[PDB]
Formats: sequence, C-alpha cells, structure tokens
Amino acid sequence: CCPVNWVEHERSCYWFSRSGKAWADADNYCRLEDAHLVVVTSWEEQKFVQHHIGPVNTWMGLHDQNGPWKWVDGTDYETGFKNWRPEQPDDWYGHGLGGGEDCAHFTDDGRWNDDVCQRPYRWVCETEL
Ligand SMILES: Nc1nc2c(ncn2[C@@H]2O[C@H](CO)[C@@H](O)[C@H]2O)c(=O)[nH]1
Ligand SMILES: [Ca+2]
Ligand SMILES: [Ca+2]
Ligand SMILES: [Ca+2]
Ligand SMILES: [Ca+2]
Repeated sequence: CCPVNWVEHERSCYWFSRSGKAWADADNYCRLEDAHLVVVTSWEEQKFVQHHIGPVNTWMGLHDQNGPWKWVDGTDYETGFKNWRPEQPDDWYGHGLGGGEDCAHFTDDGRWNDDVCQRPYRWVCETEL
C-alpha cells in the first residue's frame, strides 16, 4: 500500500531523496507527502535505512531546535533507539555558522551526528502503513 517509488519495510513506507535540502525544507517536503522525516526505532530499521542511503550524510526526523531531543512524530527520544557516533551529539559551535548543531543525520557509516540544520543533505521520508 506504499505509493509508487516508495520502499515497503516492516509496516512502513520509505522514500529516499536523491537531492539535498536544509532540514526544515526536508521536514516540510515529508509532511506534504502525508509523511515525516524517518524515525528510527530499532537496529533492524537502522540497517534497512543504511542499505538504501549508502555512505552519504542524510537527515532524519530527530532534532533539538527548541530544547531537548525530539523525534518529529512524538516518539520518545529518552527511551528510544539511539545510534550516535562516539562523542556525538556535541552541539558544536566551532563551524562558525551561528548556533550549535540541532539536527540529526546519518553519517557515511550509519552512525548519527548532530549538525547545522541549514546544511543541504539528502533525506528520507517515512509513512506508516
Ligand atoms: N570539536 C570539534 N569537533 C569537530 C571539528 N570538526 C568536526 N567536528 C565534529 O564532527 C562532526 C561532523 O562529522 C561535527 O558536527 C562536529 O561534531 C573540529 O574542528 N572540532
Ligand atoms: Ca520508523
Ligand atoms: Ca543542539
Ligand atoms: Ca556534532
Ligand atoms: Ca554544507
């Protein structure tokens, strides 16, 4: 029951961009497809997403723009799956672009990093069947 060009996996439909957008734009894009930026809640889901994105920085539906870490669909961050890269998240200001780092993305090895929301990265949308 996924739309055409979406990939079905464990009761979810995924769409993998082949272009980049700033996090807020990627967020708006997913919402307009009645979907959200991918919410990763298991090791199995992480591996599935990694397979399709490859070694490329890719936005996910996890951010801390208004304070504590939140998943875009309300999934609790504290008791949920996490796959941060060691020493991440670090809310780095050293990039000199203003602010810390408020948006999460999969890195080239799949592990997560918090980065500057304005960066154009590829993204993944997810909808639940
Ligand atoms: N402290 C520090 N972290 C860095 C530096 N360059 C990159 N990073 C980190 O590496 C991430 C990119 O993979 C950034 O979001 C930061 O967390 C640097 O010069 N200093
Ligand atoms: Ca999910
Ligand atoms: Ca932050
Ligand atoms: Ca970081
Ligand atoms: Ca950039």
